[PDB]
Parts: sequence; structure tokens; C-alpha cells
Amino acid sequence: SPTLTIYSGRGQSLVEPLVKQFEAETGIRVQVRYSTDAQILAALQEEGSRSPADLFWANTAGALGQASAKGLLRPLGETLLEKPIAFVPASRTWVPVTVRLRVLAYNPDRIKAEELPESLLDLPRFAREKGLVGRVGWTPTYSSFQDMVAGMIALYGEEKTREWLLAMKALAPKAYPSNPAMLDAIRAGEVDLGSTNHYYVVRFRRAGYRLGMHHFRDGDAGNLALVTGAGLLKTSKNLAAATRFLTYLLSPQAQQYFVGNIGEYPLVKGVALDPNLLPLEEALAKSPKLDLEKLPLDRALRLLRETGVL
Repeated sequence: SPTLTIYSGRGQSLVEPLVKQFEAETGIRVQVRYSTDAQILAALQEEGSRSPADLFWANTAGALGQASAKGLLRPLGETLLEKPIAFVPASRTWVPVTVRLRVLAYNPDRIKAEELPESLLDLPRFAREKGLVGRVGWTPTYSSFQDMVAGMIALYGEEKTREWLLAMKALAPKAYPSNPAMLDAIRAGEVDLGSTNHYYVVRFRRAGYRLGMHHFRDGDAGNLALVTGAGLLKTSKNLAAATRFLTYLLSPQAQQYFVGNIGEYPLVKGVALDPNLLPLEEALAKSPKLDLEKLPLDRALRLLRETGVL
């Protein structure tokens, strides 16, 4: 009888199995609307008080940060917010659910782990010295790559970041429409290395492909933490169910699904970790300690276009 409406910037293949389970166990009917974080935000603002949405389940902390600044999200209580091990916003207006890391994927047949640079800023120099012109991959249109560039701006400033983009560009990189395309090219020997999200490498490894995964020095922009999460909209007329659903996402079983089915890092204990993941404390220490709700994404896209990468 009760009904719950979720606006999701997370992919249907990821979301649907969990919502189906939630429905089966609670008897609560769930309707999900799928889009990008950006146009969900736009939609909610356009719909205003007339919105049927109870929850915004987002792919990025940045988008939840935007929703919160726009006044769309309810403050949350301590019983829920104390569950995740990290990444709870100061605003207390959403709950982090998983984290993912930027990493450097590489072909072990052509690249020695010991050899790779400790900082992303030194990548182009490495690529030059190793003669990898035409043999570096990247995904300029991919959300998380754009976040990573935004983190570089926050951390190093625009000039330094522009110098990095132009140095990368001078490597004659190959651009890929998606991360699996790029990792396939790595597999194939078309490129030797490329920055990606850790779970893509996990998925390839699980399929039998032994791609290298390189982490930069703790705090380096190349290890940017990519936080997902969900928030309860003020327009919700189903508060108990919506809160029940948020709680469910942080449950050990659902968190095991994120680790197993999806390959992402969980934000709670009580789960079995894939051997391809760092211990959680190490994973958590990799990223720069940035305000993840304030990444200068707009500045990032701009630099990416100015430099002619996008």
C-alpha cells in the first residue's frame, strides 16, 4: 500500500536489484526515475512543491551538495548519520552510501609497478621518459575524470592544472567513450595506462584479466574519493518508508551487494571484502582531504574545453 518515489542518478542495473529486494521484504512499493545527477537536480527545481520524489539517490557528493544548497534536502538524524564510517556532510542533509577511488590502470606486460610516479602531476613526464606517446588513454567525457580534474584545481590551482592537461594532451592520448573501452584497449595493447575508477579494474580482474592498479601517494589528486549517497527531499510525503530505505542502503547485506555486485568500497563493517580492494582505512587515506561537496566542476569543464580536450 505505501509508495516510495526515488529519483536516481545511479544506474538502473545497480539500483534495481536493491529496490526489488526492499519491496519484497517491506511490502513497500517503489517507483524509480532514472537520469543523470545534473538533470535530476534540474527536474527537482522545475517540479518544485509539485514533485512526487521522496529520495534523491545520487552518483556524486557534489550533486547532493548542490541539492542541499538549493534547499531541496531534509536534515537527517544521528541514528542514521552515525552508520557510515566516513564522508558524512557537515550539513547533515544526506548520507554517504559507498566510496570509489580514482586509480591508474596499466598493462603489467609493459609497465613496472615500481616505475610509476607517486603523483598524478608527474604522469606526463613519466610517459615522455618511457616513450608512451600515443599509448596513454583517458576518458575526457566521463563524470569521474571531470571530478578528478576539479580536485586538481582545488588542490594545485588552475594554472598548474592547465599545464597538466596540455602536457597530457601533448602525449597524443587516445580518448575512450567509456572505462571498459579504455581497459579493453589496455588489455589489447593499444594503450599502456589510463586513469579510471578502481571498480572497473576490479571487474576486469574478476573476469580473468590481470590489469595493474596503481595508487598515488596518500593525498594525491590522482586518488580522488568519489562518494555516492542519498538524501531525503523536503517534498517527501512518505518519511518513514524513505528513512527505512536509507537505513537499508547502509545495511550489511546491501553493503555486501555494493562490494560484490558492483565492486565499490562499503562504508560499514560486517561485510566480506573482495581481495582486489585495499583495507578500508588505507582506501580512506588515499584521497586528498577536500570538501567533496565543493569540487570546482565548472572550472574543470572550462579548462577541459579551453585546452581543447573536451
